[PDB]
Parts: sequence; structure tokens; C-alpha cells
Amino acid sequence: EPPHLSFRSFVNALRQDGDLVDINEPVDPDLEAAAITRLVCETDDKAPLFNNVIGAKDGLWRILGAPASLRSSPKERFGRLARHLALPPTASAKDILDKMLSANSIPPIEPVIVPTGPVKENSIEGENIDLEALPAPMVHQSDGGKYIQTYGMHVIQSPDGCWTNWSIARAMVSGKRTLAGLVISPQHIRKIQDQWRAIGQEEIPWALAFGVPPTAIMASSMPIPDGVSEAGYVGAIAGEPIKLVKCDTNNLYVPANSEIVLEGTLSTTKMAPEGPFGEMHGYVYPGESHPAPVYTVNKITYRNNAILPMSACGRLTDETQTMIGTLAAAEIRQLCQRAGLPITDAFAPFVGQATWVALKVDTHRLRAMKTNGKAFAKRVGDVVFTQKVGYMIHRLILVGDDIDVYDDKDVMWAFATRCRPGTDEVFFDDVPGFWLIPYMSHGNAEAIKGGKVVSDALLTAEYTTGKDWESADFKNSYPKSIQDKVLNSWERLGFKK
Amino acid sequence: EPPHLSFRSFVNALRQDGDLVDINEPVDPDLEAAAITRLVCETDDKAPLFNNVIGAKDGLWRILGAPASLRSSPKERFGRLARHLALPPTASAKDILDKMLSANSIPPIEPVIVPTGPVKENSIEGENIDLEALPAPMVHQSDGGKYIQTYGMHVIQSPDGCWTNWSIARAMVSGKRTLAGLVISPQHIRKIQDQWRAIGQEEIPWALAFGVPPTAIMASSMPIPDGVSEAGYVGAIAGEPIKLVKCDTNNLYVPANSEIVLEGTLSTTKMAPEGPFGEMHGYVYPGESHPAPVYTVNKITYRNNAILPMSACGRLTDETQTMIGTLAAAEIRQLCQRAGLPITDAFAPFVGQATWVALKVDTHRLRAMKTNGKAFAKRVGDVVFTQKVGYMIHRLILVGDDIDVYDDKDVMWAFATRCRPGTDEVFFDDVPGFWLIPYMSHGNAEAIKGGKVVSDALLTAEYTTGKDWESADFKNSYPKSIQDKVLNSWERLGFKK
Ligand SMILES: Cc1cc2c3c(c1C)C(C)(C)C[C@@H](O)N3c1c(nc(O)[nH]c1=O)N2C[C@H](O)[C@H](O)[C@H](O)COP(=O)(O)O
Ligand SMILES: Cc1cc2c3c(c1C)C(C)(C)C[C@@H](O)N3c1c(nc(O)[nH]c1=O)N2C[C@H](O)[C@H](O)[C@H](O)COP(=O)(O)O
Ligand SMILES: [K+]
Ligand SMILES: [K+]
Ligand SMILES: [K+]
Ligand SMILES: [K+]
Ligand SMILES: [Mn+2]
Ligand SMILES: [Mn+2]
Repeated sequence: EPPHLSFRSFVNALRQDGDLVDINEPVDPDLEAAAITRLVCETDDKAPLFNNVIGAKDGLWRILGAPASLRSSPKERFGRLARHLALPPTASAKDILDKMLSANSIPPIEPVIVPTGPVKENSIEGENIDLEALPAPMVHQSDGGKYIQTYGMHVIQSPDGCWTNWSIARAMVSGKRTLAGLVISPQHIRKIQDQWRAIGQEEIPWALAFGVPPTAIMASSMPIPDGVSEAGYVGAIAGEPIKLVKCDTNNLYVPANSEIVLEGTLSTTKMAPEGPFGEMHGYVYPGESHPAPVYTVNKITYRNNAILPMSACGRLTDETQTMIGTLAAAEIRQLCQRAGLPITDAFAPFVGQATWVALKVDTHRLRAMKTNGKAFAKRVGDVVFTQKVGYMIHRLILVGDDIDVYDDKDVMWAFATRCRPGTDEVFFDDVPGFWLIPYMSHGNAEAIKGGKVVSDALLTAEYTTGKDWESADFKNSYPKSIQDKVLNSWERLGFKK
Repeated sequence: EPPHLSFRSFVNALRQDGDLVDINEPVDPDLEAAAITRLVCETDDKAPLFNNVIGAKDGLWRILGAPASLRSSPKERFGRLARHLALPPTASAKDILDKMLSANSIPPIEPVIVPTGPVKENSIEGENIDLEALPAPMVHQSDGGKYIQTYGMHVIQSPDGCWTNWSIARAMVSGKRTLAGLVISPQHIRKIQDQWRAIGQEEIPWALAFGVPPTAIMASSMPIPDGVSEAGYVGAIAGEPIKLVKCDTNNLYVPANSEIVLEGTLSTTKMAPEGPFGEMHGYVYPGESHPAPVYTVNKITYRNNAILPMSACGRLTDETQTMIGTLAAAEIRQLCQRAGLPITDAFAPFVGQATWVALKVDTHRLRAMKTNGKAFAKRVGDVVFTQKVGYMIHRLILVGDDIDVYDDKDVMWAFATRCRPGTDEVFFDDVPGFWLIPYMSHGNAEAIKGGKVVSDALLTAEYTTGKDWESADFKNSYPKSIQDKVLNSWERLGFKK
């Protein structure tokens, strides 16, 4: 199976690319594996594959850190993400987001069923399960538990049987047979939990699959539409079906070549202390647990030489900024286009810590729409901040089509020089607000409401008569004849290539 | 004479550091010199010394571009600035600003008069002067003239004779014997021009000194207090007097080793078209000239082999971002300390395009005040935004003492995660606004008023009981024993140094 369709084939692709370190020395899953991974993420180094985790037994487990973090080569910065998606290692951020959006305009390719696969090579069942005896990592020193679940796919199906959702949500080991993890509004795992709650089900069939096909984990992190089963969307991205096998203990289906599958139930009735957890915004709050739903594990199936993927998330740059913000930005682009707004591109600048999205405006179309920044900024916020895809994003920055929204430097330049603070901003006090941001849950106003802004970083003339400045930069303040002279002289004179 | 007291010594210091290219090929002062310089600024390369400027005659002139721009090596990033100030090339931005602040708490070292110096080696006088025939650079293609003056020192004295101001303000060639340049409120050149106008003086004695002692050009860019002559401040920074020679044609004094001195008058009545100019925020507006005062030049004196310094300012990173906002931040820190606010440090983040200052708060002292961010942000703005030192700055960001204000990554992390948009901001509609910023002059509200904000990026508990989180980073989320095990294994396992 190709790398985008098999986690094991993806790991070997990173090895072939020289983007993987095989660590064969013993590494402790209590902090050491995550500390190595954290420093990889903070330095854009090669992904670490821990082949000798202390406490591993009977094939459970190796650990892959930083599975979708950045490479240090500028020309292949996004290559570990590209290897999730059948793209070359030189793919741009736009190429990745365009590929993830490509399935929203074409028929799903429905999964196919196989009778077995590598995920059935080994099993542990019932009273033989002891989750506290497995090498689940301690990911940050002040976490409230061992976060086994930082890069697996939760599988949960609606009561009518017709919608099966795939998504990432954190979970930690809470006991011999239990996890606790976030099941928050407005996420689909919570929407489906509440559908079951409403018909009186206490324990919902559930599976959690680790080391799924890489296209599948990318869709699991993307807010594709309500009621759309990720499996068919993934098939459409890949141009071929995902091969699924039925769980042994329930009627759910998991990718046949998953590394590790947990089969069990998600409760509607029981919660347990969950967290704290070093999170996507770069914070942990020591001692601060909150109740979250209980998952019960009834069977584990796994591949020979199974690998658990791990996101050691926190300060820049890890999967929470390369995937959560960016895939939300992709869906916000789509939503703005479907609302009729003249948006060509969107990205989640790394500087914004997954809380900002920059929206690139087709200014020719903007001028034809005969509006103004104050009206336009309010309309954009009303469109985006009242939808699920806008939930995690607190600042939208509108920029014209001379700004590369995929380049944080261009976004900051435009923000700092084109948006008059206050005057050119529309603030949103009444929309859902993302409590996990420290200025929300640990701030001065309601943790779950408001705290959002649309920043109009289009200059006034961009709405009316057009761009009337020239950038004071090498590209725009010198004619081509002068630029060519300089570029042809540069290295001969003694300047750096 | 050492590099901080002689521009010629400073040029040799840059050559010795491997931070200067001697360009001996012919370079056109019409755009080509500035295009080279611009590309050096955008890529942090070596300073260009143009030894063969097309049209140079009679020893006028060589050009040094990028005199205070950044070096590419992380360990010596500010080295070219440090060589202005007798600091090592490894000096931090904080070391530079602390050195510039060092003189407002020691007595001035008054200049000493010498009967002659290298600046008297050559002269051109009266009708022999033709400023249009000199190789003044065209710095950007859409500029309104040849900006001879981007990095020289204007010398002007008050009517009482007690205050001689040294400052940088742009000027372009306007005619055979004239320059036109910005003389704007609230700058000291304009305060002094207005003092002369009020007593009826038509032509004010003036000089412009190019290639001044590097300590002198740093103080020329710093907003030291009203009525304080830069010369004694400069002496205090340098630990000894600047040697000054009297002008031939007026009673002003210039540094004796200056490269080039123009002597003449600044008019209180005469105006000429001035600008546009590719400016510190990254913009030029083609065709947008505005009347500015006229300088008349009656004598030019200059060194053998004279060098004209040139700032090809615009997009990051050039002298307008290494010097203007940074030296303003230094003075804003001291203003806040005199006001009794608990500020320890200040810097102008590069991302803010010289419109942002981050203020570091002593959180122990803050907690003793028993205040809140909303009240505190208002007080800080009310102090800073009604003072000259705060004029060019539109956004102040308040951060706690776990944030390195000299590190744009830490400032952006704090701003994005600790300041709830709108809720945690105080907007200032009535204070003087810096019209040069595009969102002011070419924006939606008054060009000269408002558009300012103080952003409270302290979390709520920082005002009350203290910091209650831990960063989710390598430094703070893993014990020292684990960090050391990782750092000791890092290269042996196959990670990058
Ligand atoms: C890539 C990725 C995504 C997420 C998370 C992580 C990673 C690495 C953690 C490291 C585990 C941190 C955690 O906070 N986490 C997380 C989370 N969404 C939550 O509801 N809960 C979570 O705990 N998302 C985001 C969701 O995966 C997306 O919002 C997705 O769109 C949801 O799918 P759906 O509900 O739209 O189907
Ligand atoms: C370092 C530097 C400083 C300045 C400028 C430049 C450089 C390189 C130009 C490239 C020429 C661009 C130009 O816009 N420019 C400039 C200017 N101030 C002005 O009133 N007018 C200007 O045209 N400053 C800033 C002033 O030098 C400082 O604000 C200083 O504090 C003033 O001295 P004072 O009035 O406080 O004595
Ligand atoms: K999903
Ligand atoms: K605007
Ligand atoms: K000055
Ligand atoms: K705050
Ligand atoms: Mn979904
Ligand atoms: Mn002054």
C-alpha cells in the first residue's frame, strides 16, 4: 500500500526521505520520548521513531513522535505533511490544503470491506487488558495522566447507522480498562454522543485506531461537513477506497492496516477527571483537571511491531499548528466562497498559535461588489464565527492579493501597516468562543463566548479605485532591468547566494 | 580613533569583521546602488561600500549602504549596531539600548573644539555648488527626487544658543543650491524651526553632517529630551568628548572627522515640493509630493575619498526598524519608570514594522498595586501616547516577565494567547497619530489623530495571585535530569547540532 494509505508505508517513506531517526537505544515513555519529540518540533528536526520503548511487551509498542511537524529545509518544509497525501516533499501549504479540500466537489469513494488485515495480527481481550501496564507516554511533566491518545482516530457512528465520524480528540489512561478524554461542543464526536444520549443509550459503541492511513488522520483533523462520513471523503482525496475490517467486539469498522485498535464504549452517563494537558496554545495548568467522558476498552488488536504515534504538542511547531489551524483555515476559505465572499486563499499563520486565520481577497472582485471595509469585516465575521469551522479561530485578518497569506512575514506586515487598530476592526462578543485559549478560560470575560475580531487589513482605496502604492522592496521599487543587473552581479561581487 | 568615534574607522571595523563588500565595479547612483542595498537589507548580508559611483567627481563621493542593518549570523545579528557603540559584535539588542540609555543618568561630557579636521580637506562654495550634478542616489524608483539625506545628522540651534539639536530627517535635492525635507511636529528640528519663525528669522543657521561618529548618528535617531543637546549625551555614551570644528560660513559646530558637511540655512518661509519617499513602513505612494521647507547650501566641505552613507529603507530589515522604533522603545521604558509604572524593559518587535512596542512588566511589583489589566492599560497609554517618544508607536503590548520582549516569537506568542481581542485592549481615538502609516494617511479616519491601542497580554491571575501555568516547551515541561539526558544523547542519536 502506498504511504498515504498505510502508516507503516508512511514511516518507511520518511526513512527513505532521510526525515526519520531510528532510536534503537532504550527510551523511557515517562517524559523522555516526549522531551526528544518536543525538541524535534522546536527545531524542525527529523521525526523520531522510538524502536525500544522501556516497558514495551509482546509488540506494544514503538512510538513515532512528530508525525506531521515541519522539516528544516525551506524547499521541503511541509514534506512530512505531503507524505500523508501522495504529494511531493516540495509541496506548498496551499497544495496540501487544496488537496484536502479536493473531495468537497466530487463524489465520495466509499470504503471497501476486507475480512482481515495486519491490525488483526495480535489481540488482548477483557480482563487481560491493563492500560496502566502499557507504555503510554507522559507527554508533559504537569499532565494529569498518560496521554496514550494524541494522534489516533476515534470512530463513532450515529444511531441510524448512516454517519460514521472519524476525528482526533485527546484522551489519557484513567484506569485498568478506561480512558478519559475531551468530547466538546461543537465537535462531531460530541454531536453523536448527544444523539445517543437523547435515545437513552448509556454506553456507545466506539473504536480508537492508532497509526491509521495518513490521508485518514488528516481528514480526522479536518472539520468536513456535518453528517459526512470521513471514510468516503478520504477515499475521494486518495482516488481509491480505504480498506476497512470489522471490529471483533462491535459492529464498527477500522482501517485494516491500522497499527493498534482499541474497541469499547464511550459513556453518556459517566465522567472522570481529565487533564490538565500541555495543549495547542503552548500552556499547561498544573493541577487543573476537569470532568470528561469515560471510554471503556474491551479489546485491543494490533500489528506485529506496532507503532503508537504521538504529538508532543505545545509551543511552535507541532501537529496542532500544522494541522488544526491550517485545516480549519481551508474550511473557512470554502465557507467564505460558498457565502459569496471574494476569498481566494486562507491560512493559519504560525505566529497566531492556531488562533488566527488570514483571508486573501480577490480585490478586482471586491471592487465589483462596491462595499467598504467596515461593512465587509462585519459580514466576514458573521459568516465565519457562527459556524463550526470558525470555532477555534479568534482573529480573522483580511488582506489584499499582493499579500502571500501562507507567509507569516507578509501577513504581519499587512496587519501592522493596513489595519488601523480599533477603527478597522469589528469585535464579536456574542459568538461561541474557544475556552481552551488562556485569555478565554483564564481571562477577564466569559470563557465560552466572544473574544473574536475581524481585522480589515485592506487599505481604503482597495475597496474603490485600486492599489495606489508601490512596496518599498527589491521586487517592486526597482525596474526589472536593475533587478536583473543586481542578481547577475550578486555572487561575483561577494554577496551570499 | 576608534570605530564608535570615526565613521572612517567604523568602515574599517566592518571590513575587519568580514561585514563589508568593497564594490570596485561601477554602480549607478540612479537606483542600482539602492537596489543592491535593499537586497542586502532583505537578506541580512554584508554592508555594500560603493567605491566607484557613476558620476563621482572631485572626490564626491563613495556610498556606504545598510550602515546599521542586520547580520545573518544569529550570534552577531546586531554586530553592525554594536560597532557604532564600542560594544562587541555579539552584543544583544538589550545591550545596545541599555548603552544608549546609560547617558541620561550621568553628567554630559561636553564636546571639545579643534581648529580643523579631516572634514576641512576639500571644499566647494557658493556659485560653484551644483547639488543636481552630484551623484545623489535615487533610492526607490517612485521617489520624488534624489534622497541625498537618509543617514546624516542635521545640526540646528535654538535662538537662545543653549540647545544644539542633532537629528536624522530625510531630505532630497530640490535645486542647484537647495534641499527639501521633512520638518514635522513633534520633532526637535521643527520645534526649533518654529522658535525661529516666532521671532521673525527668515534663514536659520544649519548644517548637515554625513558620516558622523557612529555614536553621534545613534543619538541623532534617539528621542532624548527637549532642550538636551545631543553632543554632551553622545560624549557620555562614548566615555569622552566628540571633537567639533566650527563651520566656515556660520557659528554651528560639526564633528571634525565627518565625511561631508553641508553648511547653509533652513528657511522659515520658503517651501518646495518634497517626496514621495519609500519609507519605514514599506510603502511609497507614486506622485504624492507635499510642500516641505527649503534648506539652502552655501558651502560643502569634505574628507579626501569622502563616503555618503545611505539607508535604502522599506520592508524589513533596515535602519528605520533597527534604530527608530528601538530607540523610541528605550525612551518609552524610561518614561514609564519616571511615571512609576512597573516596566523593566521595552523593545520594538520587527514584525510591527516600527509601529509596535512591547513593554515588560515586573509582575511582583504589579501584584503589589492590586490593579487590573483594563485600568493598567489605560494608564500606560495615557502616559506614553501624549508624549513625543510615543508619537510613532500605535500599539503597545504589555507582557509579563516570563516573556523576552527582545524576541518577536515570544512577543507574538504572548499577544496571540494572553490578550483577548477588544476585551483586553484600550483604544485611543484622541491622541496624536502618525500620519505616515498607510492606515492613517490613506485610511478610514483622521490622518493625524487616534488609531492607537494598548493590548493587555498579561493573563488575569498575573495582576492578583501570580503565574499559574507552565509553558508546554522543552525548557519548562521536562525536568532538568531529562533535558540533560536528551541534550547529552542528541547528536549521537542523529539529530542536528
Ligand atoms: C491534529 C490534532 C487535532 C486535535 C487535537 C490534537 C491533534 C494533534 C491533540 C494533540 C490531541 C490535542 C487536542 O486538543 N486535540 C483535540 C482536537 N479536537 C478536540 O475536540 N479535542 C482535542 O482534544 N483536535 C482537533 C480536531 O481533530 C478537529 O477539530 C476535527 O475537525 C474534529 O473532527 P470533526 O468533529 O469535525 O469530525
Ligand atoms: C534612523 C532614521 C531616523 C529617521 C529617519 C530615517 C532614518 C534612517 C530615514 C531613512 C531618513 C527615514 C525618515 O523618515 N527619517 C526621519 C526621521 N524623523 C523625522 O522627523 N523625519 C524623517 O524623515 N527619523 C527618526 C528621527 O531621527 C528620530 O525620531 C529622532 O529621535 C529625532 O531627533 P529629535 O527630534 O528627538 O532630536
Ligand atoms: K474530522
Ligand atoms: K484598513
Ligand atoms: K536626536
Ligand atoms: K489579558
Ligand atoms: Mn466529522
Ligand atoms: Mn533632540
